[PDB]
Amino acid sequence: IVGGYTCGANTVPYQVSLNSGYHFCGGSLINSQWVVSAAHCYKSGIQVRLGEDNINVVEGNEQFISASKSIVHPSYNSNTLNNDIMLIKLKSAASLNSRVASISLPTSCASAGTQCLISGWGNTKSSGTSYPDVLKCLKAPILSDSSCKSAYPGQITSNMFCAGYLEGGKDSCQGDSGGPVVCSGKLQGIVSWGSGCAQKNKPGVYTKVCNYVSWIKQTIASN
Ligand SMILES: [Ca+2]
Ligand SMILES: [Cl-]
Ligand SMILES: [Cl-]
Repeated sequence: IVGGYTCGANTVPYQVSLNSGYHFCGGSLINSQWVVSAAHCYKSGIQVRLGEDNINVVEGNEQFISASKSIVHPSYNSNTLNNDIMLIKLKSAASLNSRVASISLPTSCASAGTQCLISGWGNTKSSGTSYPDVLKCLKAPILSDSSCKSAYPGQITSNMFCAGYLEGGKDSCQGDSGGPVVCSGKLQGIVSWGSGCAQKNKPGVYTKVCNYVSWIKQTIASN
C-alpha cells in the first residue's frame, strides 16, 4: 500500500498472508476452509497465515494452516491477467473469531464512487523500495469503467475495475497482490495489477469478484 495508514492489529480479520518461507501475496478468508487470492499469486508450498498484524513477530492471534488444494480460475490468462482469481482450501478449518473472520461475497457488483478498503503488506514507496511488517490499509473509490479504460487502453476486461486516485500518491503496490478490496462489508476486488504504484493516471486494477461468485460457490460445493 502506498499513501495508506497502519490498519491496526487484526482490524481486517479476513486479511490472510500467503507464506512460502516469506509473505509473497495477500488473500481473503471467505469461510473456515477457503481463501480467495490472485491466480498470478499461484505457486506450491503455500501456508496460509491468519490473525496476522506483524508478519515478522508471533503476537498471539495467528493461525498457520497449509493449503490442501489450489484452484486457479479455468480461464486465467497470465499475459493479460484476465480472470486473476484463485481459491485455496486449508488442510483444516480455521477457528473463526473477532480477529479471524470470513468476509461476505457480493450478491451484486459495486459501482464507481463506492468507498472501499484495500489492505496488504506490499511496498509503501511509488519510487524506491520499503516493505512494512504490519498491515496497511487504504480507503479508495471505485473509478468509472470509462476512466479505467482511458488510463489503460486495450488492457481492461469486463472482469477488471480500477480503484483509487488519478492524481496519484495513493495505490496498492508489489506484495499487495491477492489481497482484499472490501466495499460496504462485501469483497468486490482482488489486488491484481498496475503500472508502477501511485503514479499519476495509473490507478490499481482489481479482479471484479462479483463476476466469480457462481464459480466460487459451485467450486466450494464440490472440493
Ligand atoms: Ca505475526
Ligand atoms: Cl499510520
Ligand atoms: Cl459457475
